[PDB]
Amino acid sequence: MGFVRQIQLLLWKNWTLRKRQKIRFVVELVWPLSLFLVLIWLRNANPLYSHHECHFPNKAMPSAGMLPWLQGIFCNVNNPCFQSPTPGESPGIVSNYNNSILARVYRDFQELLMNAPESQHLGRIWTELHILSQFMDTLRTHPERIAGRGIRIRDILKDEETLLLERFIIFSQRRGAKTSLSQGTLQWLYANVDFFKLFRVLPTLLDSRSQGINLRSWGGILSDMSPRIQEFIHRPSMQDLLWVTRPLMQNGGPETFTKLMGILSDLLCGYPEGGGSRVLSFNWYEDNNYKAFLGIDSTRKDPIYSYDRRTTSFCNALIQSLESNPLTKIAWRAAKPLLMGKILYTPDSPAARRILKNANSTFEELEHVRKLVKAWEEVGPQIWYFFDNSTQMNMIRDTLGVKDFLNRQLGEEGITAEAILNFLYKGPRESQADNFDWRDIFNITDRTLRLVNQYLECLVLDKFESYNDETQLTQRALSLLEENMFWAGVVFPDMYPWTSSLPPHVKYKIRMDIDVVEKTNKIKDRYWDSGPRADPVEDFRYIWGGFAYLQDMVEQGITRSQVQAEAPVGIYLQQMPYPCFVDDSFMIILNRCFPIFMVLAWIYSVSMTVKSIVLEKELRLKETLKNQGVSNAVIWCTWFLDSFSIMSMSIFLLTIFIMHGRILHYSDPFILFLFLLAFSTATIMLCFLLSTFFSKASLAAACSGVIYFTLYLPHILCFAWQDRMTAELKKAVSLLSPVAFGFGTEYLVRFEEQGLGLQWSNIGNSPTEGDEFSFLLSMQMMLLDAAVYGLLAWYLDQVFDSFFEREHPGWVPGVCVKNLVKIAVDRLNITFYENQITAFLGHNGAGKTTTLSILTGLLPPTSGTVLVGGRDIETSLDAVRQSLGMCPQHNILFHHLTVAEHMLFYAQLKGKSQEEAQLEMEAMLEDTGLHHKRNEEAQDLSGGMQRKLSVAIAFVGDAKVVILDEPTSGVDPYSRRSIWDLLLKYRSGRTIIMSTHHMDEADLLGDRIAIIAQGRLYCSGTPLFLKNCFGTGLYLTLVRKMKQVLDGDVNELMDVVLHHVPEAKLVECIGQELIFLLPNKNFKHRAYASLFRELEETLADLGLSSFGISDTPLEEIFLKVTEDGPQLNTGTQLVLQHVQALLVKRFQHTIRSHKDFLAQIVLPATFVFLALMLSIVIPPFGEYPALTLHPWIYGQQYTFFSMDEPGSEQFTVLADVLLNKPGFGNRCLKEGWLPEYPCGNSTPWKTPSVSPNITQLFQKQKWTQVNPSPSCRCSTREKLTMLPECPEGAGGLPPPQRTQRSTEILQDLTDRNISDFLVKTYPALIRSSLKSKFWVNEQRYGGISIGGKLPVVPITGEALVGFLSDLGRIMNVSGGPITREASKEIPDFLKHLETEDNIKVWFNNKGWHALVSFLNVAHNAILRASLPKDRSPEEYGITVISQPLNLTKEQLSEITVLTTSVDAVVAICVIFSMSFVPASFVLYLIQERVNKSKHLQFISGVSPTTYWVTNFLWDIMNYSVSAGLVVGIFIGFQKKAYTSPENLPALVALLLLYGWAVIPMMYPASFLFDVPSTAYVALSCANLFIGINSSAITFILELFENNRTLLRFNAVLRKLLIVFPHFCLGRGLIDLALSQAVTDVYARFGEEHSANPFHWDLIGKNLFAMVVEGVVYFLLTLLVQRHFFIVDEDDDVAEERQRIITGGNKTDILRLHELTKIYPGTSSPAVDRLCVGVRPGECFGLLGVNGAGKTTTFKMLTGDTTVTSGDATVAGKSILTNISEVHQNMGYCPQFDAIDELLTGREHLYLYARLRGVPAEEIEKVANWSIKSLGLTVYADCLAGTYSGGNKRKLSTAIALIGCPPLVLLDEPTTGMDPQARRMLWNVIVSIIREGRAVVLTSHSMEECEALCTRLAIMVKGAFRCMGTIQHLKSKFGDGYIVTMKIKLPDLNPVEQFFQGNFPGSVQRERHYNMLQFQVSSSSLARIFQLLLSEEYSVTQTTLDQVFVNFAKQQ
Ligand SMILES: *[C@@H]1O[C@H](CO)[C@@H](O)[C@H](O)[C@H]1NC(C)=O
Ligand SMILES: *[C@@H]1O[C@H](CO)[C@@H](O)[C@H](O)[C@H]1NC(C)=O
Repeated sequence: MGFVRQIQLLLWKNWTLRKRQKIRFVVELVWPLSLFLVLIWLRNANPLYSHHECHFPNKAMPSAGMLPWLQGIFCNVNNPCFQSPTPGESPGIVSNYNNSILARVYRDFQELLMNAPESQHLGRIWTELHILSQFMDTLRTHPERIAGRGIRIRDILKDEETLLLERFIIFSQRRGAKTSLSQGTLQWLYANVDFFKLFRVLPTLLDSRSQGINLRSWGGILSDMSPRIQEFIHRPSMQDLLWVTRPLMQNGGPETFTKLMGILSDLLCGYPEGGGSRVLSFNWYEDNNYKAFLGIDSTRKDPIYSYDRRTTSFCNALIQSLESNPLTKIAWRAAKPLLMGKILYTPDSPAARRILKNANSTFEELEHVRKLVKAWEEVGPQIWYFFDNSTQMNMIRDTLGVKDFLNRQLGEEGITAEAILNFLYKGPRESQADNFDWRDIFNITDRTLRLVNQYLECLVLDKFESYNDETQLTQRALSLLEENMFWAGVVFPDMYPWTSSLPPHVKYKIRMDIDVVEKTNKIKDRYWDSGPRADPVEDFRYIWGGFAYLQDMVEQGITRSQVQAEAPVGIYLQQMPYPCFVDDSFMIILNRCFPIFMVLAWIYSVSMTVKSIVLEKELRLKETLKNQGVSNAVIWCTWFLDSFSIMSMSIFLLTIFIMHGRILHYSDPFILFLFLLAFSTATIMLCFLLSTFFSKASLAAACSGVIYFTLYLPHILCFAWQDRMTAELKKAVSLLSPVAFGFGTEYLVRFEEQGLGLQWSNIGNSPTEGDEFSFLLSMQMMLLDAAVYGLLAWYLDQVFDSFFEREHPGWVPGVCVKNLVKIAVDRLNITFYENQITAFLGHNGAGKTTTLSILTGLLPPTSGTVLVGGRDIETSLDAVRQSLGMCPQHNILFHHLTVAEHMLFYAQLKGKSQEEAQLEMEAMLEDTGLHHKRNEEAQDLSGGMQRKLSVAIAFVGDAKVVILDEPTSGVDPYSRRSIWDLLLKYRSGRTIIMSTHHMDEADLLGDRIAIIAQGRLYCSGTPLFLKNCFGTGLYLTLVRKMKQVLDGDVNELMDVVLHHVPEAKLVECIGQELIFLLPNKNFKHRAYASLFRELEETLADLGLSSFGISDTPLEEIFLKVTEDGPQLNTGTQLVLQHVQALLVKRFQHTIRSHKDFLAQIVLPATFVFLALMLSIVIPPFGEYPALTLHPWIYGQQYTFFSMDEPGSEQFTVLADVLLNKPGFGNRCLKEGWLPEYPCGNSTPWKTPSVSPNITQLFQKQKWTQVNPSPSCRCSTREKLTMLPECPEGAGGLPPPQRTQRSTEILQDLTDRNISDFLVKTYPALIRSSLKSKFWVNEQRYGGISIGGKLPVVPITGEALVGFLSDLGRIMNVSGGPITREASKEIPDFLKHLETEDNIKVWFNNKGWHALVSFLNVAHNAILRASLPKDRSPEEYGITVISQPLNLTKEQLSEITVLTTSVDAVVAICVIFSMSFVPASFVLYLIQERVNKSKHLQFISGVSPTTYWVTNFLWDIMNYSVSAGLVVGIFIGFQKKAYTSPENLPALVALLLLYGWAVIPMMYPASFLFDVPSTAYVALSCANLFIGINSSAITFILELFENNRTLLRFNAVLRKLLIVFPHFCLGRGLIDLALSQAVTDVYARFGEEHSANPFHWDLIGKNLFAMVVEGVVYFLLTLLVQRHFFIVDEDDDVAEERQRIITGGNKTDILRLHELTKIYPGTSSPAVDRLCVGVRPGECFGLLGVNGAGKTTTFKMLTGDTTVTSGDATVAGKSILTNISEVHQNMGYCPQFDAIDELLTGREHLYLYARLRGVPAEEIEKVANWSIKSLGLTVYADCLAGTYSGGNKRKLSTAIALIGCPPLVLLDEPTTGMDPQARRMLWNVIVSIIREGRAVVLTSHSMEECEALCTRLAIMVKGAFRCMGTIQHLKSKFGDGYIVTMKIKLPDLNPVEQFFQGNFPGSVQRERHYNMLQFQVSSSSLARIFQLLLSEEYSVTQTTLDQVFVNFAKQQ
């Protein structure tokens, strides 16, 4: 035998079959690639974002002064990222602003001019210049000497002597004023007293009032200070200042608002490397925008514009020109509520007033500036006056500057001084001379300072308004907020309007709207992003929204109201640094789309494999191969390798595209191949399992892809609960292989993120930190699911005188049976011989099927043995199957396999090599007469030659024994002979056994016969022996002609046979016939011989046409051995009878069917229920929670601290109330604070332990201060990692730790670099905190750093007004009323600009509320660090709450969109669920359109209108029940908008009209589908493609308020899609929810809205469109159905001329003139002209040559198809105009069975009785009679459809015979009836004809058509070739008189010679041993010339089927 040869063979056939398909083959290799191209377009549409490190500057809170606060607002607007650590994140520094040119200028100034060891002596000059021009230069009132007065006084006095003088005066002074040394002394009675003082030209002795003199103590320093000043101007700092300020003054310089900001930035900020980078965000889905990516613009409407009361005419023009200008319009929107907003402080009481008094320092300090600027309006004119008309300016430097000694002093002056210009630019008034450098420096300062003055008064700086309850606050809040003038509103909940003293725990709320606050639902991003979260606009709403500034101000006030410390500390916020990173947005969609695409790419290749496996099992092609000797395992193992080699060829291309398409960049392309392979191997063994469920191929092909897809959906639910999925639930759910695929895909993507592939090294491990489910478990569980599926499918497949005769010794008995019994076969003993055909009879299986089974070898015997060549089968079960051939009743052929391939396959399977197999095939193709069309497909053969091939296969190889049962069943009489030729040819050397039931076939061929009576041989022998063993006489037939009234005179007919009358005579006389019956017995050759002889010449005299003399039928010899006009309803009553017959017909079918009760009821309810249940997992959003802000709302976490600046006081207690008992924050109060977060117990400081490798690394190696512990590898060029690699080189050693009794873990970072420790240990934290990528917590959120100081301004307060007042007094100003108050606050104004001793807090922006949670901790420790030393600071605290401000009807205009978008999906679920019932109603119509049941209804007369009307009527009422169940489920869920006393009518009407309008829509789909399953799965997809893409597009398309073409599309689709009801139901179920939302936001605040449905605005036009299209479609289905609905032979002449020219019907029933049926056109009509006529009492035959075209005659006669101008009439009317009047006078028995397989036998009769007549009380008796006539009473109540094989045919012949029609059409009314059953039908069909009712018959056999027909007509390609009776036609178109005789040691020499009398014939036909067949002539002379023989004899007439072969022979 073989085991590896069968496999080669089966592989060959399967490979050859999977080549003639060529459209499954192409799809199975192209569809996956067309599915993975989109996944490459998505790779290229989602690029990659990387960035370097980020170090961020810090932000000062108001408590850190005002100058740092405002400078930090302006400098850090964009929050820059700096790549290199900022100067403010150092241990002792906080400032962060060197390198501003305005600080370097100051440093240079203070360095070289000030602190001048050289001079430092301008103090002397100032003291002298002030002591003179304050005391002496005035002299206005004080008294003096002779030479003393205010302005001009002389000295001359005290002279008693009377008075060259001009010469003396000129010598005294040289052009000198009152404001020389010796010349007059040597020229000298005047030198006695008149020279009282020698005070000569020496310049310093005049002011000797009290004490003082100094002359050249001015120039010695005035020439000192020059070169240093010049050098200072030559420093680079002043160079840069002057350079930068060159624009910004020249001509429209500041216009670009990037030059201006650039100048200001380089001047005030100092930031390096360009400024910074501005990291971005890219999320939009944590914020629910849905219009950030969609392109819509998202702005609130700009607020109301109203002129205000008491602001200004400038502060109303600006607010408008700056707001309605669509270029700024947004910055202003954000900045306005801060600088003109307003703050509201509900609990108006003394204590809150004190808090808000102390919380007000910032605005006070900020109006101290407006006063100082208003003072210029007063001091301006005074400076003007002093510099224009003064006694000290133009009277000391313009009226002077001596000018002669002054000129001499100027001669030694500097280079560029210009005393002339120093006089022109020092008092020129009435000049208008011009530069001018004098007044263009003063009018400019006015123009630029009064402008600032009139800008600064727009700011509102009094903004605390009180109230008394929260409701009034909220009312004023929305009133202001619609104007854009609202800051927060503060609420002190636990105090009363009479409270006076503060409790030692104060809490408050900040209530702001939601656009400037973080949402209080979420506290994290749901999906982790790998980015710093440092975007200035979306990620910092607690800063530009002003929440943090107000929080700081109020906490400072609360502290200051109960501590009285008078030593402040400010707060700086610092953001923690972040490492390098890459952000890939593909890895989000890869992780979700890879498994979907992979599962969806095999969805077709799975179904087309279950299809093949089940189909070849449905054609019984598997039990054939199992009988032939093939084990089941080989079958499966070949199926596996068939399916495997196409998966394995598509995988090879998937790998290439995935790798080289850059979907995966670096991942070892061999492991991915070997990973997809396991999925394919599990999939195939799933197909093996799925096949063992189904029994019909078409159903499996549809239900299998659906199961494959459904099995994957658990991964959706396992992609949410990633948290509570342990290791075991991964090891257990992963038995479903498609989820084990996704569980490995996630590790694939997680590895690809890290910069690593899989690389054969990490697949066994996991990056998920000890989750013990590696990547290998996925592979190793798919390769286990395969084994489980295979080994479950295998088992589940398994579970499902004498009578015998003398036998010549010259015969070799090949097969011999020796008493085999089984329990059936009682003492059976027969021998089948060598070359001989044996016809093995027996009724059905009483001894035939059982015995043939053993002879074949299937089953063993019970008692006896069998020999095949002398060797029992039970002993040689295998090698005996070498000779046994066999063929079963059905065909054994493979579709798509050519004929020669069949011969080769079945030759080689028996055991042969290709050589001999090919040789034998070539011999067989020549012996079989199929050498032509040898390479044709096994289908598409004629159908008789399919049987010819199926019986030629049983002979293949060397078959010594052939068993074949009914080889010729069901082929036309011309193909039976073609088959018989084969058997008569291969008969030569092998035995053949031939079970059959055709009785003539057992005789025309067959050499022995055996009859199995009741389990035993009851006869045997040759046919002649059997005829003689029973021996009844001859059958003389006599046929009379006509001249109607033909003939019929038995008087002269019986008289002729009365002379030799034997025994029984006339046995029949049917119309124009005269059958007889006579014995043979006692030879009497002369007697008989003389009869025929004499009759021959005396024939034409009597009137007969001819005569025959047949023997005894073989069927009659086997038959006796086995076990032997009511009136009709019509009219409206008839129609009211039809409409009640059909309803009962459908009702009785639905009760008994349960596969209806599924798709009619169960599925709708379950699917809508699931939709609803997954619709309410979302609650009806309230307003917003409170969310007390404290740092434990995050999980376990690490905090830190850092005592910078130690030893100092107030910091060693601030560092202790923060670590020790009171702890961080506020959780541990002695009393309360949220008894949900408990307090525990602390542990001592404990440094962790370190690997020795590290400790060796640090002390041995030499590090630095700028380069501590080693760096981290960043993304290079092709190894882009998500986060850097970071070796065992973190910040350094682990620092001390602890566990605060809060349960946090703080670590002490004192004396260490923090921005090195934090950037390098972050990845090692979030690698252990990742592993899910949802709701990660990061374990580190903040820490404090106590210390930092910025150097404050050095000059004190009063020391500045002391100087300013003196400067004023020296120049006559004296200020006024405003100035004397602007100088009041100047000593307190300078202590509030900076703080000098202040802390900083570090925050991690990846947790949303973590800024204001640690700001509170800081402000909470500052309180406890300063309260008096006997109050136990464990009790004090402050807590902040948030609570946003109620939404405003436009905020909700988007929560509505986000809320109704789930109801827009429940609507699609409802449509998809309800579109199952109408698709179930259509499968029934398809089932009746095929199998011709509908046509059968129509023939009886059901007038298609009433058929369709009754179907629609039943379908509506059947659908109403499911609709009512859906209404019940909505009422149960009690939802609003659908089940409310005004939404029930809308919902119910909307549900009912849907079915009403959609049922008639899908009726036309019943005319173009012929397989129910394909129709179901092609309607369930249209009712989805039209359900989604019509209900959703309008919804999505309404959210575009612009483009003016999107609305153009929307408003016209909403009118163009109203043609079909899926739209009319989607736009109804969505609108009934939108209206509810809109009428439910109103009821939130007062507004009333009571809109109703049924109003044509929402659901009126829908309910109209449904009613109209529920009728137009129905009329369409009433029309799509209305479109559907020479010479001749010498015996055809009589029928030609009977009714054409004579006209002779006058009583006939089927006048049927020349009818012709021409197709559109091929050559000629299939039916040509034909004339026939049927009399009342005879059965027409109408045989017809097969294929020539006969069925078309019945099609025309039954109205099935259309005639081409014929003429056919029935008894009273015609066939062309009154067809409904001729379809009640005829039955019709279809060739194929047309019965509903769910009712029963009896109610088919009930139905068809009702469909025609039979009033109500007679149906009972009519149906009773019909059941017993045909013999059905045993089975008459057992669901036709279980009826075996002939009860169906009996039923069809019963219902065709109901009532009493005068015409009956029978089409092959006996097909699978055993030979006893046929008689019980033929008797009936003769009983009718005896009554005068005609019958037209048709059959493939020539037996029945000979048994009960009275005339025939053979049809050939034309019309006719004969008419007349049987006997009349045998002779007129045949020959015959076969003669047989046994030669009584026999020899056959003398017989041939003695046939000397009979030469014209004698073809001899046979001779085995002594039997002699012969065809003599037809003169019946043999009967007289046989009485001198030489034993037995016989002379029969040729059979009727010999005539048919003769007619069909020529064609
Ligand atoms: C501005 O200053 C100039 C001095 O250059 C003076 O003449 C003039 O009156 C001032 N006012 C105006 C409006 O120019
Ligand atoms: C801290 O409290 C007590 C101290 O008496 C200690 O025994 C206990 O184990 C610690 N933890 C808790 C939760 O009490």
